Amino acid sequence: GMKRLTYISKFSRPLSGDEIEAIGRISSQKNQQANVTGVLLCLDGIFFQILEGEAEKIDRIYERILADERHTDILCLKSEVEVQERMFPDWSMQTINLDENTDFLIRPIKVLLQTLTESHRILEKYTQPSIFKIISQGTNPLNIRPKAVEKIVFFSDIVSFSTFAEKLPVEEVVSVVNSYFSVCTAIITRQGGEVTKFIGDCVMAYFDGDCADQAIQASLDILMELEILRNSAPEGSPLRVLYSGIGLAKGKVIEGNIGSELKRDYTILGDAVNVAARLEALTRQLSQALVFSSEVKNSATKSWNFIWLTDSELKGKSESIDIYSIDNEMTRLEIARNIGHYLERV
Amino acid sequence: GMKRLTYISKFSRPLSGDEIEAIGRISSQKNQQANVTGVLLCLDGIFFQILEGEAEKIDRIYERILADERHTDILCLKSEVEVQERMFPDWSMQTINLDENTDFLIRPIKVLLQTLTESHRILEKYTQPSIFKIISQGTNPLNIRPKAVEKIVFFSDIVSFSTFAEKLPVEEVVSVVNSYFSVCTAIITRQGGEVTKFIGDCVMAYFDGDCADQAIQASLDILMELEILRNSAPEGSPLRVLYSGIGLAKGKVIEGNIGSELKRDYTILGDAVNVAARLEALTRQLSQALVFSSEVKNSATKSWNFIWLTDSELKGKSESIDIYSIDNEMTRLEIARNIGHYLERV
Ligand SMILES: Cc1cc2nc3c(=O)[nH]c(=O)nc-3n(C[C@H](O)[C@H](O)[C@H](O)COP(=O)(O)O)c2cc1C
Ligand SMILES: Cc1cc2nc3c(=O)[nH]c(=O)nc-3n(C[C@H](O)[C@H](O)[C@H](O)COP(=O)(O)O)c2cc1C
Ligand SMILES: [Ca+2]
Ligand SMILES: [Ca+2]
Ligand SMILES: [Ca+2]
Ligand SMILES: [Ca+2]
Repeated sequence: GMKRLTYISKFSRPLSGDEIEAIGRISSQKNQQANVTGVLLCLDGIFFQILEGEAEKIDRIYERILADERHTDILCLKSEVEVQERMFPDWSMQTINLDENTDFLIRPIKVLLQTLTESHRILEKYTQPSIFKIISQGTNPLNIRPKAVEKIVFFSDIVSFSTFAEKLPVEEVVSVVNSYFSVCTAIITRQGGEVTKFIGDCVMAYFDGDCADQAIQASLDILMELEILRNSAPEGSPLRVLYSGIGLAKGKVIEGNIGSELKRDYTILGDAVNVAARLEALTRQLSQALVFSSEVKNSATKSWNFIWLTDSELKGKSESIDIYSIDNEMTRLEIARNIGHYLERV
Repeated sequence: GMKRLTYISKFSRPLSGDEIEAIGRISSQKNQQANVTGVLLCLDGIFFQILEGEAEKIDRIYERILADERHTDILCLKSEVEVQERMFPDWSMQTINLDENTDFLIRPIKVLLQTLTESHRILEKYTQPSIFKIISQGTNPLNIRPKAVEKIVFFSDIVSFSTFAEKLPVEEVVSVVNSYFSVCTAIITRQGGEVTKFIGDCVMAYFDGDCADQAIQASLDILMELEILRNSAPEGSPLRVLYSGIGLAKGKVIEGNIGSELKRDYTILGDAVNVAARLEALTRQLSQALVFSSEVKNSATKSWNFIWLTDSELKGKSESIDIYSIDNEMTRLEIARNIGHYLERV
């Protein structure tokens, strides 16, 4: 059946009007051979494209388009599955270069398009990466039916964050937290997790319920990167005393259209506050940078060097759960007093 | 000096092409008298408008436009202060009805505009209301300089949320949490607070540091509305056993461009996790639906019926703070066992 994608992208490099003409002419030739139709517009370094045709052919062309080095920041705004008729039946690929168009009525429209796209790019930064994935799969996020799914939940925090905020100017605190968040988000994403929110200095993320190995690997990689960061920072850098505690648990997450008219969310983990606070307490109490429950340990498939540490309570239920870590050089209140002294004289 | 606003809105009711023509012609006449210029476009029940002129005149016209009943859901996409020249010097108000336009090149552009606007409306639901306010004030949220500001922080949660998730189908859990979030968000917003995030079943919100009375009033109103909700729900409704604990504290919030390339936030309250967990523990330990610190109590100006309850620790620092509530009929583990029995047989 027929599929129609709409996406926007950014010129990765300046492109002349003749290069854009060539892109359109090659696309028209290739699309004609594939029975694909659509339209390509450019304006001030932005591409807009609509492609329609057999789902199979569309997905293969779009993969090729994703790899084309001449644009970047590809965002699919809309994916329509089960499309009934073509919008552009006579256009294998029609190319409309708006930079070159001087028509009277199109001038205000170009301003509007530019403004909508730019506002769209701002909003893209402040939205959960996971809404865009639902869109790309062809569903309106506001119309998802609720579902409960087991996840591995990741929480990490900054040791003695309050000391940073007390001892450094706000711009330096923000530089520290942004380095932290950048390290965590990059590694979690590369291991297939999704960061769902920042709660103060705490990063909250999900992994699929059978992806314990990926969650553990991501945790170890974060610890290794922070060690590299502390060692390699300039003399006197506040980054030298950036440490993190990480906890992993298993939870039942609800996915759906959650919230109010004023604010929506895609997912809810009930009592997230309490699980995170209990895991931060464990990492301090055990002086262990990584702790996780037996449920996480039992969902793993690789032969990790597990070490049993203690019993604890993670959910408000009075169930006593075994807490494990990984026994390696990395993982092998203390840090808080060191933090303050160092930050005092930098 | 000169200001230029761009906004989109939705037809509140169907409007004929002649009514849109009349809006444009009255606007052109009024704007000419005010030395304001711009353009108005409509497409499939959406208005787009750009207005430019003296900041003073622009703000007064825009107020009038906000009150016009013929459209709703006004969203300012861009506000430019210190505008150097006019984009539409010869158009007091030019009206472009895109529904009526059959031009060859404009047809794909209408599709694109529709898709950008619709995707924009989805993203609007999932974004902090506060980014839109920064935009309306004429600043790019990604370019704000970091600032530390004292706030009253509000945390509320659902008593025994886990029992709902254990005993009810997921669609009913979502209906319960959405009723909760809707009540909280409406009342906090009406009292001038901003909801910044949902953390599981916990609502996190800010009030200005000298707006303790508004935070306390909002808390009391939420408790009163939940009581009305429990009493007025259908027989057997899970809403009959929806209860909330609320805690208020004072904190130093950092506002700025926080996060990573993959995910941004506007504000960070360090150790938010720990303050919220400690306040939920207080509401259960004291069997009091509303607790707040002495700092909140001392920031209030009205003659509230304060009652001292206990000492507690809210920040990880070993400082012992007096905890207060309000002594009234409303505010005057217990509920958890009742919850489970009721939900068991509904
Ligand atoms: C904005 C943009 C849109 C494109 N659209 C199409 C298209 O619709 N169809 C197509 O075959 N190639 C399109 N291309 C080019 C592909 O990325 C690729 O370069 C081209 O199809 C050559 O593919 P090949 O590796 O099979 O030779 C587009 C490229 C860009 C930058
Ligand atoms: C989409 C839309 C755009 C409007 N734009 C303008 C405008 O640019 N200038 C203006 O004076 N009135 C504009 N109006 C109408 C005002 O809302 C208001 O009805 C009109 O200015 C009459 O104002 P009055 O109360 O002073 O008579 C617009 C109305 C709508 C629905
Ligand atoms: Ca912390
Ligand atoms: Ca045990
Ligand atoms: Ca709770
Ligand atoms: Ca005391």
